[PDB]
Amino acid sequence: VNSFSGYLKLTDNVYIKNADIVEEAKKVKPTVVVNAANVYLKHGGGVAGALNKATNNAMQVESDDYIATNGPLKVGGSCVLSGHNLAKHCLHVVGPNVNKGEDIQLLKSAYENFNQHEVLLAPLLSAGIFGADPIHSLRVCVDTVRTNVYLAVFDKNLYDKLVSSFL
Ligand SMILES: O=C(O)COc1ccccc1
Repeated sequence: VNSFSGYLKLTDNVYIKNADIVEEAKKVKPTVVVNAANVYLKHGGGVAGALNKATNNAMQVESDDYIATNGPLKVGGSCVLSGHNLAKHCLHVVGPNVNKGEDIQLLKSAYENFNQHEVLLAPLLSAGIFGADPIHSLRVCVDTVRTNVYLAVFDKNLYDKLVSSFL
């Protein structure tokens, strides 16, 4: 049993809800919240800007020190950092940004990072401001992630479309 409430069950392991991932993290304090990161961990907007704002910029301060030490992530890669006031840990995952020309085949690699964690609160990777088709992102999630994932969809309209179109 876990703390997640009000999710629709899509599969054995994938669950979905219309929710503000920031508000959901604050309420649940999950072991892992996923950030929709970029390779530079520059948390300007979308999920990353909202998560970082909720940490009062502590996420960006930690991220800048991580990049200064390690250099940028790979598209499709991840790193584990603090979850600050939102979660135990933040898994920063870089999905391909279609609005930068990145290969959408990298979306499967991105979601494979989730399998290193038994339970996660996450957004749909490469969805929203990253420019991918969210219906596609949900299909790759379902077909890739084997661990238990709780998906927070920001757009209420999009949530209903994702549910109503799900195979
Ligand atoms: O709903 C999400 O989580 C990402 O996709 C969006 C679609 C429309 C507007 C904002 C986000």
